[PDB]
Amino acid sequence: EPSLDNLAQQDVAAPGAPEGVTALSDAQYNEANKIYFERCAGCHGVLRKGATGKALTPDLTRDLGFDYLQSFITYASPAGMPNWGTSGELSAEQVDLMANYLLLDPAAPPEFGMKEMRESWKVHVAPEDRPTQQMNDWDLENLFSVTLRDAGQIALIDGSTYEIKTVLDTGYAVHISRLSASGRYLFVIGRDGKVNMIDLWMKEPTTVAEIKIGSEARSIETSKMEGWEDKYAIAGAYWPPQYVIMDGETLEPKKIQSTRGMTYDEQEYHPEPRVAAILASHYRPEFIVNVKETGKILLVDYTDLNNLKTTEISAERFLHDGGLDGSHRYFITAANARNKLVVIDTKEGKLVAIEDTGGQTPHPGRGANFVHPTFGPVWATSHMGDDSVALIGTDPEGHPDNAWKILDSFPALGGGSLFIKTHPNSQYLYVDATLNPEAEISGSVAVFDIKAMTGDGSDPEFKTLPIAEWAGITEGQPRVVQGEFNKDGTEVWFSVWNGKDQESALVVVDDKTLELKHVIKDERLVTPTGKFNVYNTMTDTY
Amino acid sequence: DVAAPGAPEGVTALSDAQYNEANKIYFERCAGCHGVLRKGATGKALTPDLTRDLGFDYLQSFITYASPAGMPNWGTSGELSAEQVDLMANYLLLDPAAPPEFGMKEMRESWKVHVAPEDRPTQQMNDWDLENLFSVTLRDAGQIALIDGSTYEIKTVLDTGYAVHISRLSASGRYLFVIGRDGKVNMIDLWMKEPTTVAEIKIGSEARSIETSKMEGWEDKYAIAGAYWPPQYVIMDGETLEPKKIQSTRGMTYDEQEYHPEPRVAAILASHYRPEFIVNVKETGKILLVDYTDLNNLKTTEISAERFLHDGGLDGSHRYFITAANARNKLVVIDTKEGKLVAIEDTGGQTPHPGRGANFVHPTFGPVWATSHMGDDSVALIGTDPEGHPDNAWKILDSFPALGGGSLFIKTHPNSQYLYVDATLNPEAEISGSVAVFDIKAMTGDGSDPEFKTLPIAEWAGITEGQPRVVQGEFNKDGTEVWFSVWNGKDQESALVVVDDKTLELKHVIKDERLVTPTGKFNVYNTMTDTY
Ligand code: DHE
Ligand code: DHE
Ligand code: HEM
Ligand code: HEM
Repeated sequence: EPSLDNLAQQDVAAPGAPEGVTALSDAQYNEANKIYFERCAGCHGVLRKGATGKALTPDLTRDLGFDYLQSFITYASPAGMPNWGTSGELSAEQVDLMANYLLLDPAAPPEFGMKEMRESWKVHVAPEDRPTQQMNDWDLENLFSVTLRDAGQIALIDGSTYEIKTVLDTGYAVHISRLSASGRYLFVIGRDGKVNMIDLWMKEPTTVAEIKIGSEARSIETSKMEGWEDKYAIAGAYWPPQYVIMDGETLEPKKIQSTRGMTYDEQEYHPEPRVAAILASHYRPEFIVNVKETGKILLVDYTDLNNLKTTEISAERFLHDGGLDGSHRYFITAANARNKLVVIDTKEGKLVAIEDTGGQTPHPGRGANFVHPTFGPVWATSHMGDDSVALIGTDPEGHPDNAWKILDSFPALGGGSLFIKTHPNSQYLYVDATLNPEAEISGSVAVFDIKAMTGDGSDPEFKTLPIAEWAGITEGQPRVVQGEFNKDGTEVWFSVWNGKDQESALVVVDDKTLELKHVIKDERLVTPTGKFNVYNTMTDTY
Repeated sequence: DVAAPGAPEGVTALSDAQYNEANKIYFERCAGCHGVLRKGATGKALTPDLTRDLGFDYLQSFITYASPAGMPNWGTSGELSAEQVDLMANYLLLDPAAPPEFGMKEMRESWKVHVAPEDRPTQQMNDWDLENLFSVTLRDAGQIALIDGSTYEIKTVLDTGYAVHISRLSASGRYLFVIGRDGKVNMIDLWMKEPTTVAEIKIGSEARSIETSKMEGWEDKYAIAGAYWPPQYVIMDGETLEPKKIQSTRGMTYDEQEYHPEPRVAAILASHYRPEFIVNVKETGKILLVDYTDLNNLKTTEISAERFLHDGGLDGSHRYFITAANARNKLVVIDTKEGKLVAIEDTGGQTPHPGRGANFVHPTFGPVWATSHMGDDSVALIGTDPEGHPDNAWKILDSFPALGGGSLFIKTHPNSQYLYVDATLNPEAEISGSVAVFDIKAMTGDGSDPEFKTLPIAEWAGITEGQPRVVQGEFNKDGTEVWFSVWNGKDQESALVVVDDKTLELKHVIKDERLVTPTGKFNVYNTMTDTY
């Protein structure tokens, strides 16, 4: 569940206390408010309307009373509520503050529309003043854009020499980097809703435009339909619940759409549907937008923004991440809280199937496409809740009997996995275990030989790569996360994510031998997490 | 009951009891003009940031005394006692109460199928001329009267939702749908020996519109209803009224692209070119073309138009939707075949209110669609023929006066040479009780104001008690006779007046003790075919 710390840093005036409630001073309220958005709003919602956790609105809390709230916040619950008090995570004083805060009127966060976006919109280098051709001698397609999380920066690293070409400041922790279809523009989205556009053709690449699109955001994508290269970029926010279509060269906000609506199943109004993953169709000039809480997938046609055509597909609640199959026609996405994979046909714009993975909390990232020796084309995902890896058939025409069925499920290193990865030129399938409590596991990666798979019910064995050990890092609990290949698919990189004041690293593995190749360590390499190779990102190769 | 909000510095707090008391008075009485979220609509915005600056006494006065601009005298009229006034004045200084939602669970609890489809007639069992029947709203009585179009006899009086706003017919002409302003929907089977409500459902708190599927091949398939609150539309099964799909209209205004928490659904029409419903969303200025061929993979086209969309109608060919963005004095034109905005024109008048409008062939201009105005006495014509009259297409070709301001409906029929215009809301009794009639064939469009004949409808009905207001002309199946309602108070005398279209003379006056506050009238044939 998300931490909405940028919303937390918002200062609000303390509301008055109604009948039977004690009032908090502006200082007490604000202290409690920051805690709420940083630690509770992810599960309970910004508006306290509920998401993973129950609703905590005044009408409900005032009936429960101070003592009930105080105890629950203190001791937690087995159902999922954390023991803030007994764990020592929150002081006795803060627990009381939270209990009081919950009895008061919810702080209504501000909206953020066109006026607000335009005020934050800054074009540093006008399109006219930009290069007409690449002015640096870098191999752009083999460049890696790495998130230096806590430092609010990104590093551009050379894919063949491993030289850190440049470290750029964005102002706040970014979540991901995405590339325009031409590979010229790099877009980074900050957790604070800040979008930075970087021109990779300049002698010294730098931000040529920036804009804010909300208070909390995690996703962005570029137009990838042939004929629409560099035309648009779209960003989605957690708060306010909306997505925004922007000009692909200036970041000028063109269209803002609210995601507030009815849940697909119960058809009950939901005031806070967060935008999760956003992908771009290769079959139609459309963006694919996941709306989490309502369980809807939107196919947004960008050929006409005034007479806007959209297809709202009823899927499954708690949609998060996902990716396209090998042919780029089908979108496969995880409804994580419900252990389901939803398959969408982007050519026809319809729901194809919804399958239970048999695992707990699938989290594929964009997933991994490969041709299984016996099953044919499949897409794979690992899970956060357990050690299982599941395969789903993705070839309706060639292997009709295997299409959209979970063909196999087998264990990898352990629970806490976040990313699975492969490349068309590789015969290996890499699976991490980032969130595993055991250091030996979270610092390692499991590797399966695809060519050795038989799908005869037996569990395929895997090799364990001690990534953290190879990096020479033992201080703190380094967590290895996300494999990402170079342009050729001959080398795969992993982040050895350590604390802000600890030593981190990036480990390059030779895909053909599964041996350590190179370790990147540098003082500026603070909390490296997501890494994105320009070529693989712009072409959706995974 | 809602949770009472805390009071800021200077603002007095209200007990949970007090607040809930003031909240109910507001939602029942004031919400309609000021908006359920106090954002304002047909009244000023009463949000905290504005009210607090005004102060207690300022609010307290406006509540008790009122004003000429539209605010009623709640205190002096005795509608609200002294205490209630002070309660409301303080309530307005507090944060707005979150109104109740009404989703699937709520609709299904109100859904009742009285006669299942399999238990209904397989053919017409009564001997009525269904196509010539008129469904008349008996406003304050919460009933509708079904009246014979040729004999003028009340065939039956049915109990429905309170103050039905409109009647709409399924494309086959079999099912009659009515929607009360309370969100209550009644479905009536006209094939039964004695037609009656076969299914009912409630779709919200406040509603005004309903329509049936009219694309060839989709007859009787679906019905759609729109609400003012909550801001949403619902697609229902056309035979059982089962709620199938609910869509919220909350979203960004088309122009400033700011979030609006209360965009009311106004007029809803059905496309004849694609299997879609045409939905006007007032406050955001958007027109939605909702494709009903697949409710799970829902395709919609959201057209940015102009704010304050209200009513409108299709042109003669049924391809173009012309609607009034009333508060901005504009007519928005949509091409339902291509699914896009074609034009936006100012009428030159104040507050266009066409109803579904009037289509006719102007002697010089060719095909046109007309609208009268609530704010002034003008009638404006817009060309509707891009193919045969390209130079006249989507341009206001002429504007001339009728009886006076306060007009609500303009009407004609393909077999008539006359254009009827009412003046329902005119303050002068002589005017509100009459109708202006223009001879289409005598129009030259040379800039001179066409002369009209005045029909003393109320006088013909023999009603002088109260100030009866004549409203909405509606033709019979053949377009040989036109009906008007002589709308008087609930305890006053009302009537329906039938005029012979060819001679412009009184044909018949319908009076009956059961005919209470008659307003909307809808001929079955003309409504199911969109003939206007
Ligand atoms: C919506 C969303 C996407 C899809 C983006 C897209 O389609 O463009 C995404 C992708 C991602 C991807 C994309 C990978 C890819 O290959 O596409 C990465 C690397 C990533 C690293 C992390 N994410 Fe992510 N992430 C969230 C949201 C999301 N993450 C959360 O809400 C969550 C669970 C909690 C939070 O407060 O943000 C969360 C925490 C994390 C981390 O802690 C990670 C491991 C480290 C970090 O930098 O914060 N997220
Ligand atoms: C949204 C809307 C429609 C379009 C329906 C559709 O497309 O299916 C409509 C149509 C209509 C039509 C449709 C006529 C037609 O020929 O299509 C009629 C007769 C009608 C009788 C009235 N309407 Fe109406 N009406 C409103 C709303 C609407 N009216 C209001 O908001 C308003 C201004 C205030 C209110 O309190 O409702 C209002 C007052 C009135 C009246 O006072 C009328 C004259 C009497 C009554 O019965 O309440 N409205
Ligand atoms: C942040 C410090 C935080 C607060 C505050 C909070 C409060 C809270 C209360 C008062 C309850 C009781 C509600 C009821 O009606 O019984 C409750 C319940 C649940 N919570 Fe919570 N909660 C805080 C944080 C979090 C976080 C970070 C999560 C998600 C990982 C979460 C989840 C839940 C869940 C689940 C419940 C449901 C009921 C149960 O039996 O657990 N909360 N929370
Ligand atoms: C419901 C019981 C009710 C209350 C309460 C109320 C209050 C109110 C105030 C305090 C104003 C002043 C606003 C300002 O900014 O100065 C005001 C103004 C208008 N109202 Fe109202 N109002 C209530 C009910 C109604 C109803 C039912 C209507 C619709 C007939 C209505 C309309 C208006 C209008 C119009 C105004 C605008 C200012 C003017 O001079 O009229 N109100 N109201």
